[PDB]
Amino acid sequence: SVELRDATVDDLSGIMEIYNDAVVNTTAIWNEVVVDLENRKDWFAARTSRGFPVIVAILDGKVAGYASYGDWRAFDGYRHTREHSVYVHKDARGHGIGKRLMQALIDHAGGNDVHVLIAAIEAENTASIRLHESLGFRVVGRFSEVGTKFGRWLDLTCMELKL
Amino acid sequence: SVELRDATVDDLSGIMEIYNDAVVNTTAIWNEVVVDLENRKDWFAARTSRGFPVIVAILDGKVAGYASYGDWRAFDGYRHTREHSVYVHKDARGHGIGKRLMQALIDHAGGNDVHVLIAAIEAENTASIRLHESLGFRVVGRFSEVGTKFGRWLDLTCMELKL
Repeated sequence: SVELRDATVDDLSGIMEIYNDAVVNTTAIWNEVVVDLENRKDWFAARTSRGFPVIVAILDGKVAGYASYGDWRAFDGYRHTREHSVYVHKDARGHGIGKRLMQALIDHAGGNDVHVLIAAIEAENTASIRLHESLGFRVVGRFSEVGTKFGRWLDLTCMELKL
Repeated sequence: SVELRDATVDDLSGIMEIYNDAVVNTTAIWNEVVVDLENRKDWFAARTSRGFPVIVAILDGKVAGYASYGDWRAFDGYRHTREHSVYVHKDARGHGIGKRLMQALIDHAGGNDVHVLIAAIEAENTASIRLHESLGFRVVGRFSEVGTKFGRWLDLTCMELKL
């Protein structure tokens, strides 16, 4: 049984764990520096201030996933465009948590004057691309070797969903 | 004749004028925020610190255009990817200033450990698209209605140049 709800500062340690795991063992985050609670508290506050959602998926009283969206491009002209992110705990995959989280964001976006959702996915992450496509996202394009991690060049596949 | 060189604080008011003009009558900048001298000063100080170039084209003793690049995506993993912008003064068009400014940016980037240059062009700006193509940029994709200005939705065509 999984329940999604708005996150609170109390959920930050569980969100941090998921975040730091992606930083170390995935290409979902293009950064190699783990953050501390204070860093996630600032991140959480920044989202709250802008009215951006932060949703957690609760499994066994623990945070098994989280999702949020925010600026895609920092310009007033993009007011109606937001870039979303969805993360599922390494030990909670295969339960459909990912799709429920993304759907939760789509629903919030649609009611938050959001016209377009943008996804920045590591090009080789087939699971993520298929998840987005299953939700109506369309492939915009693939940027070649724009990122680097694990000592290798990474491509960025962007997708869009008009609301 | 036109000549290109590094911008100094003394070129900031001229740069400001070109920037503000773009904000007022074009889709080159997605917002309606007119900037003052202090803004350009901070902007100029931040780029100088990051080692990002600020090149101006001088014609008839005045700034006939300027160019620069900075972060594309504010993340450590994108350290070798930069987004550039080139602006030609409205009264100095048709002098090949645009191409020369972009070439200068490409040259600087090639010696600044930049692997990819990214162009974010308003979709209908065919002239800009062609200018980038003449310099080797290739289309990645086009985002639909991700921006708004002048009361209408704008599309964003992104292009890339691998160095």
